[PDB]
Amino acid sequence: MKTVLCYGDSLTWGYDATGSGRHALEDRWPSVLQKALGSDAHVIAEGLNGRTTAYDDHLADCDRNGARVLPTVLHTHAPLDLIVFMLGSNDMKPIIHGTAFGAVKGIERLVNLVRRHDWPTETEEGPEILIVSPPPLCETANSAFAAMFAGGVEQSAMLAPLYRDLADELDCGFFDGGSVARTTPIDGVHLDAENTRAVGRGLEPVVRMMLGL
Amino acid sequence: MKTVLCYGDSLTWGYDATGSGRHALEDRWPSVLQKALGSDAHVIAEGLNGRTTAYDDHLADCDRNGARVLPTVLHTHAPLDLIVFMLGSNDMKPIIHGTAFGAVKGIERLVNLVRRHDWPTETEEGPEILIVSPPPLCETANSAFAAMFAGGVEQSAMLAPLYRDLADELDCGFFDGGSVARTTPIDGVHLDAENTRAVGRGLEPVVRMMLGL
Amino acid sequence: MKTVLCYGDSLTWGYDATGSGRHALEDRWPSVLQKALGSDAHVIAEGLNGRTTAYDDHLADCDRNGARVLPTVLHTHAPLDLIVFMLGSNDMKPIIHGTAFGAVKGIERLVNLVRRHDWPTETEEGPEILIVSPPPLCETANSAFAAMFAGGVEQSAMLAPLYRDLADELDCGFFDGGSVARTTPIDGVHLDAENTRAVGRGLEPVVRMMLGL
Amino acid sequence: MKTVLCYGDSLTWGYDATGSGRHALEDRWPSVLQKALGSDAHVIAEGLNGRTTAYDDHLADCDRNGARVLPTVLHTHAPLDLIVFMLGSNDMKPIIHGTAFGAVKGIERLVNLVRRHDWPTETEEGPEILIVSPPPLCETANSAFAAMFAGGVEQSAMLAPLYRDLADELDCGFFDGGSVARTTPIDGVHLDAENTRAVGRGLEPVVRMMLGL
Amino acid sequence: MKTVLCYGDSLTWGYDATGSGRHALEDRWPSVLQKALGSDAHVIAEGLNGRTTAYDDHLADCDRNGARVLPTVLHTHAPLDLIVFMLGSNDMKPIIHGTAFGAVKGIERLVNLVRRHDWPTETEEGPEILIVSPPPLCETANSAFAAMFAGGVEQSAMLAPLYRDLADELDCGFFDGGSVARTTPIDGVHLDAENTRAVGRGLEPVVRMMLGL
Amino acid sequence: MKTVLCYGDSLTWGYDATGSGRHALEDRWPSVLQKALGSDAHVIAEGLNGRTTAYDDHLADCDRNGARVLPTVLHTHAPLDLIVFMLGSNDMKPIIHGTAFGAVKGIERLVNLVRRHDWPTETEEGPEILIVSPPPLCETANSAFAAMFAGGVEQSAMLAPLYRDLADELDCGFFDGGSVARTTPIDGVHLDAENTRAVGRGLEPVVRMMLGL
Repeated sequence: MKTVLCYGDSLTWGYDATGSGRHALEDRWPSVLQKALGSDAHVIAEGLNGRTTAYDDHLADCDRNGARVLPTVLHTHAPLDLIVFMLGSNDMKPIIHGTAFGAVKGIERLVNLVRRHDWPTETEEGPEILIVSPPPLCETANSAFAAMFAGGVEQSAMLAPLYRDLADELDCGFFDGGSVARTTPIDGVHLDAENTRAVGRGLEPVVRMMLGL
Repeated sequence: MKTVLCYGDSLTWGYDATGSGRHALEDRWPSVLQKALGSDAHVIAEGLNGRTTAYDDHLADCDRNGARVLPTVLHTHAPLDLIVFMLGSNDMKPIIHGTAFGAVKGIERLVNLVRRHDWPTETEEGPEILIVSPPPLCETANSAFAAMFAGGVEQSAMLAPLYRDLADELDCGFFDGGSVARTTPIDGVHLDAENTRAVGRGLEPVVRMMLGL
Repeated sequence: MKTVLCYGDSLTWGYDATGSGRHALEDRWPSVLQKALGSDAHVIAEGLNGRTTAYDDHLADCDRNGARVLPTVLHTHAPLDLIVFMLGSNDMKPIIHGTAFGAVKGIERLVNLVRRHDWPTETEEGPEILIVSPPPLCETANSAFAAMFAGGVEQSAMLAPLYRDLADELDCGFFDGGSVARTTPIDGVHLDAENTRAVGRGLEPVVRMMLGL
Repeated sequence: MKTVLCYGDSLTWGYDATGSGRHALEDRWPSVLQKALGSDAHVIAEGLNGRTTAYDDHLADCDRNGARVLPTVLHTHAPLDLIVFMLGSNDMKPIIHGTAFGAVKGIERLVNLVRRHDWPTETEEGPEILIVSPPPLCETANSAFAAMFAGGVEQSAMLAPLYRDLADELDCGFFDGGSVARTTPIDGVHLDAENTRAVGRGLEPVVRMMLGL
Repeated sequence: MKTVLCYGDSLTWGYDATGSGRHALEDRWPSVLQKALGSDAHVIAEGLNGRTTAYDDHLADCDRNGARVLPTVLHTHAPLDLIVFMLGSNDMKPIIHGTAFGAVKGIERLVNLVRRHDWPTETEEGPEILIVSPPPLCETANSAFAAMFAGGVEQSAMLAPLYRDLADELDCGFFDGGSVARTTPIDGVHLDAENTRAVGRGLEPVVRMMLGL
Repeated sequence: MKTVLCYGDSLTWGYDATGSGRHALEDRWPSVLQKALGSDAHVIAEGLNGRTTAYDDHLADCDRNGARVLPTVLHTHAPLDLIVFMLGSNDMKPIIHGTAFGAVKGIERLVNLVRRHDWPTETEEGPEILIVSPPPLCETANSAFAAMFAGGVEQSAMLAPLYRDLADELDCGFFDGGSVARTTPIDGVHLDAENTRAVGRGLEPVVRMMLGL
C-alpha cells in the first residue's frame, strides 16, 4: 500500500469562502484523490490555512512557515511513497514577499527537506515528490483580500511555468492545478467545492504514474 | 460526522520494536478506533516518535515538544469534536525530566492549548478532550533504553492516577491505556501489534460516550 | 481598583526627538491618563521603541514583535480591566512591510491574543480593549527617517479608518490619536512632550466609559 | 527621580497561596518599596509567575525564561538607575534543574545582560544591580507542590550564601529575602500578604544606599 | 599576534558564478589578506552563503541571519583585535527587503553586537571594526538571478555612501569594496577569483592601520 | 588540499585555567594538528566555550547547543573532507543532564546532521567523521566547578567506550582523547597547554588514515 502526504495551505484544508467554514470531507482534494486510488493508497491531508512555502507569518495561532513545520510532518507520517506539495498562494502576499520567484525558491527548499530528511526508521529510498502549482489568484472586490494579496493576480500566473521548470531541474513530478480549477472572487484565493474536487480528480493520473499505480 | 484527533508519540505512530519499523496501518490504535466507529467518525492520527508533553528534545529531525507543535496540528485539522491525548512516556526520560508530575503538568498545558485555540473558522464550542495514560514502561535489558529511561518504570506507573485526577479537575475524559495493553521488554516502552490494537479497541466505549456516538 | 495596560512603541515609551532621550515621566501619555483617573485606576506603561504589531525586527536589543511578546506582558500584569493598544507606526517601515492593511491585521492578532489568553489565576471576565490609531506620520527633512519610513505618510493616514472598522468588527473601543496630537517634523514619526500629553488627556473620556469610571 | 525595575516571579507578581488569586496592589513588595521611597523614585514591577533565572519552561502562556525576556523588559523601561532581581524559586523545580548552583549561574547571566544592554538612548553609566535571594522553601502537605518542588527545601537554603558571594564577585548589592520573610506551608513556596510586604520594607535601606536616596 | 575575523556571505565564502563551486583557498579574500599580513596576524574566515545583515532567510540549511549568529561566532573566536564585515548583497533581494537603508541599519546592529559582546574571558578593550561595502550588483541575463535580486543594481550602488557615513558615526573603519572589485555579469552578484583576490589586497592597508600593523 | 573541521568546546577553544584566558594559538589542538599535516590540509577550529552536544544552555552570550549551531558551521566551511568532534564535557553538568548516555545520543545527532547536510555546492562525497572522547573529568578543590560538574568524574569515564561503540555503529572513526591527555585539577575539566598539544599530536595518525594523508 502506497502512502501519499498532501502538504498544503487553505486550498488543501478546504476553505469554503461561501460559508466561511470548511468543505465537507468528501469534497477536499486529498479525499477525492484517495477515493480514486482506493485501497492501493493511504492519503494523508496536511493543509494549513495561511501556510507559506518558507516564510514566517505570526498573524494566526499556528506556525505558517511551511519549511519549519515540514520536518515534523514528514516524521509523523513516514514512511512516505509520495509527497504532493500545493503551496505558493500565500507567498503572493506582499507582507510575505509577493514574488513568484520567492515561492519557487521556497518549494525548492521543501523538496530538499524531503530529500535530506532523517526518517524515524531505516529507509532505503527517497519518496517521490509532485509539485502542484495552485490555481492562480483572481480579481476581487473584497477590499481586505485585495490589499492582502495586492499584485498577486499577476505574480500567481507565473507559478505554473516556474514550478514546471523547477520540477524538471529537481526530478520531481509537476501538475498545474490551474488547468482544472479556478479560484473564487469572493476573496480571490479560495476554491469552491467543485473546483476543489477537480484538483483531486485531475491529479489522479500523474499520482498513479508516480506510484506505479 | 465527528472528527477525532489522536495526538501522541511513537505508541500512536505505531513503532514495531520487533522489526524496527512501523506497524501496519490496520494495527495502529487510531485505525482500530476508526474501524470500530465506522462512518460516524473521521479519525486523524498524529503520532510523533519521541514527542514529549511540553519539553524540548533536539535529538531527531523534528520538533518533539508536544505543546509547541499542538497549535499548528489543531489548526490543520479543525474543526474537531474530540482530542485524544496519549503522551507521557518520553517525559520519563531523565534527560527530559523523568517525573510523572512534570508529565501531568504538560498534559494540563496541552488541555489549555485546546481550550484557548483560535480556530481557523468560527467555532461555537470547545472540542471534548480524552486524556489517555500510556501503558507503563517495563524493565528491559536493552542497555541504551534502560539508560534513556532510567527510573521510568517506577515513575510511569504513577501516570494513570495522576492523569485520572487531572481529567477530573479539568472536565476531561480519562482512560488507562495500561488497563488493556502492556509494553514490550525489547525496549521497555513500545507496543507490539496486538497490544497497539488493544488500546484502540479499549478506547471505543469512552470515545463513543464522549461523542454521543 | 481598575488596572489598565498600555501596550505600545516609542510613542508610549516617550521618545524626545529634540534631545534623543525620553520625555519626563509626567509627560508620557500613560502617566497623564493615570493622573486623570487618580486612585480609581492603576496604569501600567509598556512602550517599547520600534515595536511592530506582529512582525519581527532584529535591529535592536529586544524583541520588537508585538504579538510574540504580548502573552508574557499580559501574564505579568494580569488581571487586567483594559488593554490599550497604540501601535502601527513601525509597521509603516518598508523593511517591516509598510502597509496600513498589514498593521490592522497585526492589531487583529493582538486583540485575539488578549481574548484567548490563559490568565494566571481564574478570571472569568475578559478585559475590555481599546484600539488607538497613532498620530500619523508627517514629512521630514531627516533623510535617515525619510528612508526608514519611506511611503509612511500616505499609509499611516489610513490607520484611523481601518482601526475604527476593526474595533467595530471585534467589539473593541476606538480612539484616533491623530484627532488630538500630531507628529513632529524633526523626524516625522515621534511626538513632542505636549503632543504626548494630548494623547493621554484625549483618551480619558473613552477610558472612563470603558472602565465604568 | 530614580527609576527601579523589580524583576521577579510569582513572589513579585504577588501570588496568594489560598485564594489562588493576586495579592492587592498595596500588599505587593514593589508597592511597599514605592510607598517607602515616595516621590524620590518610580518603581516598576515585572513579576511573572513561574519565571526562572535562565531556563525554558513551556507550561504556561508566556515565556518563563528570565534571561530571554529580560533585554525586552530593560529596553521598555530604560533608563534605569537600579535593577532588583528576586529569582530562584522556580529553579528549584526538578523539571527546571533543581540546583542552587544552576540558579546562581542564572543570576550571573541576568547581571551580565544588564551590564551589556544596548540602551534605547545614549547612556553613560550602568544601572546599579541588587540581587535578592528569595525566601527559602518550606515543607508542605500539599502533595502537588511537594512534587513540583521536590528537593527544593534543602537546595533553596543554599541560595543566600551563593547569591551573596556572587554579588561580591560582581560588584552588585545583596539582600537575603529569607532574613525578613518566610514562605507559607500552604504550598511551600509562596508568600502571604504580610511576608510579601515585609520584603519591600526590608529592601528599603539597601535600595536607598544604592540610589543615594 | 593580532586576530582578525572576517564575517561575510558568499563573496567571503568564495562563490564561483560558473563552476557553481568554491574558489580555491588561496583565491578567497581573507586568504589574500592573511598572506599579505603574514605572521603578524591570524585571519579567520566566516563566510556563509546567503547571509544577510540582520534578516531571517529559511531557504538553506543554515541560519542566514547575520545578527542571530554573530554572538556565537564572536565567542568562538575571541579574543579579537578586528572584525571585518562584508555584508549587504543579500539584503538586496526583495524577499529580504531590497533596500540599501535596511542593510546599513543591519550593519549598525552587527557593530553594536561586537561592542556589547560578553567575551569568554576578561577583556579590557573592544576590537576595532571595519565596515566593507560589497561590490555593487550589475545587470545580468541570468533570469533566476535577475529575479532574485530585482532592483538590486540601483540599491546596491547606495551601500558605499551609507556604510561610509555609518562608519563615521560609529567610529569604525570603512572600505568600499566596489572601489577595487566588480561583480560578474554571469549572475550579477558574485566575484570571480581575480576580483575576490583584489578585495583582500585592497583591504591590507586599512587593516594594517587599524591594527598598528 | 583536504579541509578538516574541528567542532568542540572550551577544550578546543583552548581554555587556560591558570590564567583564565586562552592558550596561545600554537598550543591549541587544531593548530598542532595543522602543523603536523602541513600544506596537505587546511584545519578550521570551531571551539565554543560551554558547547553541549545537543542541549540548550542560555548562560552565556552565544548558542551553546551544538546541534542547533552545527548546520550553519558546516555550511560556512563546506566542502569538508573530515569533521572531528570533541564534545561531551559540558553534557556532564547536571543542569544539562549529566549523563554519558545523553552525550553519546547528542553525538549521534551531530553525526546525522553531517550525513544529511544540504551542502552549498554539489558534492557528492560525504565527509569522513572522527568522534573524539574528551579527556575525562578529574576531582577538584574548586568548589564552583565541583558543583557545576557534580557527578561528572564518574560519568565522563564512560564516554570513551560509549563513543567507540557509536563510531563502530555509525561508521565513523574514533579516538580516545583521554589516552594521550588529562584534565587539570585546578578545575577538573580543562586541559593545560601541554595536555592540549598532546591531543593534537595524538590525533595525527587517525587523521591521516581517514584523509588518506
